[PDB]
Amino acid sequence: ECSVDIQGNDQMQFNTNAITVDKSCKQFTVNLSHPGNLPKNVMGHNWVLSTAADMQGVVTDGMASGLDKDFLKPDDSRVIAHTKLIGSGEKDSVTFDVSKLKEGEQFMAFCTFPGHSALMKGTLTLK
Ligand SMILES: [Cu+2]
Repeated sequence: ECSVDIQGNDQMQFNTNAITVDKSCKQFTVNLSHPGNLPKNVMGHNWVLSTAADMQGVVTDGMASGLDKDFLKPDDSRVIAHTKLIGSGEKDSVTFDVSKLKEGEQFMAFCTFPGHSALMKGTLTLK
């Protein structure tokens, strides 16, 4: 129980707004998929993890980075883990070390495609 399957869809939502990572896990894996019909340049989604304090800067700088950079500032030290940006019918996975998390803190998981984090934002918590 050290992975989660996340979908981002044409309605600009992930399937979850709260991810729990079992603290017995040494690594955690997010398997993102896009069950919609819309292409990456219209309704692209990524899955990006940061602290709550860093989310807004990652989102804003991501928009400024452009589609060709997956709407994610390259080499952003604030990004704990992230997938690539995907469109309809694609999938992407990322694994990260659970040592990057700590109990008692709600981390933020979000998409940086412009506008999406109005809905595509939620918490991740080690329990
Ligand atoms: Cu998105």
